[PDB]
Parts: sequence; C-alpha cells; structure tokens
Amino acid sequence: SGFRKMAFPSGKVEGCMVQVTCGTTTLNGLWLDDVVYCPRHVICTSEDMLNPNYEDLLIRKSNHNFLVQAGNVQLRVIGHSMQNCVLKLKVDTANPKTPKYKFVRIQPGQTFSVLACYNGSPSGVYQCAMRPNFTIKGSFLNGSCGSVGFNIDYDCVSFCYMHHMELPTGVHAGTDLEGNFYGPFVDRQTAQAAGTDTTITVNVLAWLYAAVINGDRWFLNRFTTTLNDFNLVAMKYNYEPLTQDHVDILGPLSAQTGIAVLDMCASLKELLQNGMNGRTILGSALLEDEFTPFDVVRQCS
Amino acid sequence: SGFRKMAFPSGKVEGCMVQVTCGTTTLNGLWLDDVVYCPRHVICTSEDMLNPNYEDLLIRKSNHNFLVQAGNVQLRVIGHSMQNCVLKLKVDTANPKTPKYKFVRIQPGQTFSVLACYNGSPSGVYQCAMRPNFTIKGSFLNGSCGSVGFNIDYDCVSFCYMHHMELPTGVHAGTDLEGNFYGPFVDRQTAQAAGTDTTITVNVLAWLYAAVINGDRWFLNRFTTTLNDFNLVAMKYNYEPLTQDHVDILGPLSAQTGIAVLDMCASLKELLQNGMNGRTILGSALLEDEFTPFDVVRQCS
Ligand SMILES: *[C@H](O)[C@H](C[C@@H]1CCNC1=O)NC(=O)[C@@H]1CC(C)(C)CN1C(=O)c1cc2ccccc2[nH]1
Ligand SMILES: *[C@H](O)[C@H](C[C@@H]1CCNC1=O)NC(=O)[C@@H]1CC(C)(C)CN1C(=O)c1cc2ccccc2[nH]1
Ligand code: NA
Ligand code: NA
Repeated sequence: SGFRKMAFPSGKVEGCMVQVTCGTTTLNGLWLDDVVYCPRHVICTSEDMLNPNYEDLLIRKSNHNFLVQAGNVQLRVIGHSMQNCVLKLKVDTANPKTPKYKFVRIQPGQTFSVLACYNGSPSGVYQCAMRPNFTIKGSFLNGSCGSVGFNIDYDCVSFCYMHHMELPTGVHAGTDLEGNFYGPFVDRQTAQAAGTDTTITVNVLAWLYAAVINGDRWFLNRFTTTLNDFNLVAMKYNYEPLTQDHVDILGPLSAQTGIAVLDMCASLKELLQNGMNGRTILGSALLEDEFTPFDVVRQCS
Repeated sequence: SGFRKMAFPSGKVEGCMVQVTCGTTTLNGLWLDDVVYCPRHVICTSEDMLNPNYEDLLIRKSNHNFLVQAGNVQLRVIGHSMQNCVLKLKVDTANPKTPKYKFVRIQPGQTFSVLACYNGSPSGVYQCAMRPNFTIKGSFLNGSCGSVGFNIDYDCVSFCYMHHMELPTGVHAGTDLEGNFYGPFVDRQTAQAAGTDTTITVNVLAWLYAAVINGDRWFLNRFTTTLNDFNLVAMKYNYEPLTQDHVDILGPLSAQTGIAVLDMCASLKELLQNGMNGRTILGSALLEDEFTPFDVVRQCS
C-alpha cells in the first residue's frame, strides 16, 4: 500500500535526449530514428523574438547552422524542415536506442511524465496533468525547452508533450510532437494568459477511492446523491461536470471498495461545503485532482 | 520556475534490475558487475516465516535453487552468500550496463528516488525521505521487495535503500545495500512498530524558501526570532531542533532570497501557531518536510 505521485521509468526517453544549438541558443531535442525534433524557437534571436516570421528565419538557415550533440558525439544534420512549431532535423545516424513509440495528443485531465533536461542531459522526472486550460504546472528553468512528456504502455513510449514556454503565472505551455500547441499559446516573446482553470472532478473522485483503499475513511458517509444534484454543487465550486462516462470509468474502483460512485459523490459534496476540519487525506489537506482513475488503479490494485 | 517533487532519471538503475525466484517466491534483485543483491527473505517459506533461522535456511540451499532472470535471459548462479539481511548471488555474467556506483547509508531527513519494480520490471519512480523514525512513506505492493532507492551525482549512482517490508501502519522498511536495516526492524512475518516520528524542520524551512523563490510571499513578516525561542516552539509542535549547521546549510537560499534564516523562522512559528487561514504554499495546505535544502537548490537556482 501507500499512494505517491509516481512517474514512469525514464530510461527509454533518456536514450533519446540530445542537445541542439543554433547561434547562442542551446536547448534539448528528441532523437528518434534519424530525426531530431526540437522547438523551432531555437532559431529566434533577441533581435527578432517579439513576433518572428519562422518561415523566413528557417529559409535563411543551412544544415551546418544546427549543432546536434548526443553525449560526446556530434550528429551531422543532413536536412531541416518545419513541422508547425517543431523543427525536424534529419541526421546521418539513426538512434540505436530508439524505443517503440507513438506521437499521441492528450486530453485535458490526463497525466504524463516529464523528463526535465538541460544541455541534452536528463535532470529529473516528475508527473503532471494537462489542465483544463491546456497548461501544465511543471518545473522548468532556462534551457529546459525540448524536454518531453510521455506515457509508457508495455514497451511503447507515447510522446504527448514538448516544452516551449513559461507563462507570467509560472505555469507551462508546449506542443504535441506534431508541433501543435496545447491551448491558445504562440511561440513568441510575449506575455500570454491561459483561460480560467477548473478542477478535474473525476480525478478527485479517483483519489478519494485511492484514499479508501489506503485506509482513509473519515470522509465517508451513509448518504448518496443524484448525478444532477452533485453537478449543481460541482458548478458552484468550479469543478467540471461529472458524466456517466466518468461514473463508468470509476466502476473498477467502486467495485473494489464497495462504494458506489454516487455514494462517494456525497462525500465530495460534504468536503466542498465543510472542508476537512483539520484532517488529511493521503497526506494532503486539499482535494487532489492530478491522479486519473488509471493512475489510481496502477498503485491500488 | 515551478516546484515539483522530482525523482532522478531512473535509466541507470533500470539497467540493473533482475528477477530472483526461490521456490514460489519471486522478487527483484540488483545486478551490479557479477553479483545480484536481493532480500534474504526470498528463501523463507510459509512454514518458516514467523522467525526464520536464515543461516540454516541458506545452508540448505544450492546455487541451482536460485532462478535469476535478466529480461529474457537466465543468469547462471555460481555462488551464494549472506550479507546481513541481503543475499549476494554471484552470477557467471557481469552486467554490461553496470553504472559507476557506491553503497551509501543515508541519514534521516535525507531524500532519495525509488524505482518500484515487479518481476524484475521497473514500474514507476518516486521520491521519498528517510523519516526520523527510519521508515519511508512509499508505494509498494506484493512483489516489490528488492526495489531500490538511490541518488545520482554526475554519472555515479549512490544506492542507499533496498525494500523489505510494510509495517501495519502502511509505511515501509528496508536496508542499506550492505543489508543493515534502517531502524529497529527485522525481516520476519511479524507486526512491528516504528518509533514516534517528528517533522524535519530544516526541510520545512527549505521548502518555505522554495515558495518565496516561486512567488509565494504571504506568510512573510517583518519579525525575527532567536534560535532558542524558535526551538521552544519547535518542541511544542513535534518539530526537530534547528541547529546552527542547519542555518549554515540554508545559507545559499537565505542569500538568494535576502531573507535571514531566523527571519524565516518567525514565519514558521506564526504558521505553526495560526495555520494558513485558507491559503496555500506551493500548492499545499500543510507544511511540507520531504524536500532537503539540496533538493530546493536543484529546482530553484
Ligand atoms: C525554453 O528553454 C524556455 C523555457 C522557459 C524559461 C524559464 N522557464 C521556462 O519554462 N522557453 C522560453 O523562454 C520561451 C521561448 C519563447 C517562446 C520565444 C518565449 N519564451 C517564454 O517562455 C516567454 C517569453 C515571455 C515574455 C513575457 C512573459 C512571459 C514569457 N515567457
Ligand atoms: C516484499 O515484496 C514484501 C513487500 C510488502 C508487501 C506489501 N507491501 C510491501 O511493501 N515484503 C514482505 O511481505 C515482508 C517479508 C517479511 C519480512 C517476511 C514479512 N513482510 C512484511 O512486509 C510483513 C509481514 C507482516 C506481518 C504482520 C504485520 C505486518 C507485516 N509485514
Ligand atoms: Na456517502
Ligand atoms: Na519574518
């Protein structure tokens, strides 16, 4: 037992991280087969960052302007092209450590692991949720761009995120691996705002089930609510509506604990209205929404 | 910016994980050079688990009784020996993926990454602190024994923990890699209690500095306290005494923020006496003590 925020093992992704330099800008790239993927803003300069024309900037580049380093070995760039907000650098060597992989785009409310990297060297791994407002609450410093987010299923790495920028509020924005931004963000040197965020209700309920499985039961009660009466309370506290699909997704956890989803919903209503009265749930004094039902089943089955 | 619980990249340790089976018990082992390390309780049975004589149990074993599997390859055991509560299985092949490593024992209050593994296959990575009472609050299921904890410095893996057991309270106990338990625990099938725990004061202060660096300032005040007056409050709330060495260790963070350690101590006193009044610090509604000063400097420099 126990319940911890838990990342996927990062080895398969570590073997794909390289350093990419253009001019005086260094960031990370992802080396899969004979292509290195990185943020296109590597080609921007201080003179042209407020609103770059990236098409013009790339036309003016040559292969030799890109310095790609895999550990202590320079990789020769033999082609370059733009893919939305990502650059694809074709190199003369296929990465021998290329895992089985896919490029997936994730939905708000889903989680993934981030391998934070600097100068092409992995520094740390943590778990993040894609927020309803298409930001992530990460931990990224200067030089972290090109760090990626991923999930692993069997032996296959599903890449879902590449890091591009930090918003004024200190949250993070980036793209899928096709170079399409999550959310209404653009890769220029401007202060941009995310939409209003909301709490991921289905995840809060999953975490409450995790708590029960781990022996935290104080917040349980004999009451049940209707889906509609619950959603009335949800709206009031800036929680997303709970749907029948969510109820279905929570089915395994409901079966394991013997607590119906609408029974647990009555607990959540009570916690929203009354707070915790000095108590904690799984070591937290607030309601946690960055664990999916899948994440819970992984540690609690 | 941002501040997340962050594990070390796990690749170097992933390349060392194997499966060890004796009889009907399967758990994990750590394969370094030509030795596999695992918990000695792999040789216990349901008939003899309340209080095994491990010396007798090992005398009755042969090399062929140990089945060691590295991925899809059986490793031939050519020697076996006991090292306190660890078994050392000499194998006929040196692990080609052996990193530079050390076996260190850690102190209470220090952190490390855990690579949770089942059937010799890495499942997840998370960060833990060694508690004052020599337990860890981990996430471990049946089959997780032999999973290891570690820190990485440059290219060198410092192994500090191997997992052996779960206490009745749901916290975890294990050994260093020399097979010596952390705390007053023994590897038998009995319910054992840890000593009373305490809060790691120096870590709480480090995390408060992290918060300031990340723009959380509401808990700051114009007051300073003496070390002795602070320790009077610490004792009252089951916090460890703060020492001058701790003040010194916090020096870089104090310099970075311009807030003297004894200034921050006045904030901590106020938070202990008054609570947060509905507010949060770095996304938490309680005071967090599982980040060391080093951990903070890593994400906040
Ligand atoms: C890439 O390494 C870097 C990562 C940032 C640095 C600090 N923490 C991070 O996550 N990205 C950037 O610096 C990106 C590149 C640009 C898209 C060109 C701009 N940028 C921003 O993060 C950026 C610029 C800017 C201006 C005003 C307010 C916020 C703001 N963010
Ligand atoms: C090893 O895979 C396993 C890991 C446990 C299983 C559940 N979560 C974990 O962390 N270890 C054990 O099962 C160890 C082996 C023994 C030392 C022989 C006993 N054991 C315990 O964890 C254990 C036995 C026992 C009895 C009564 C109360 C608690 C208790 N823990
Ligand atoms: Na109920
Ligand atoms: Na103060």
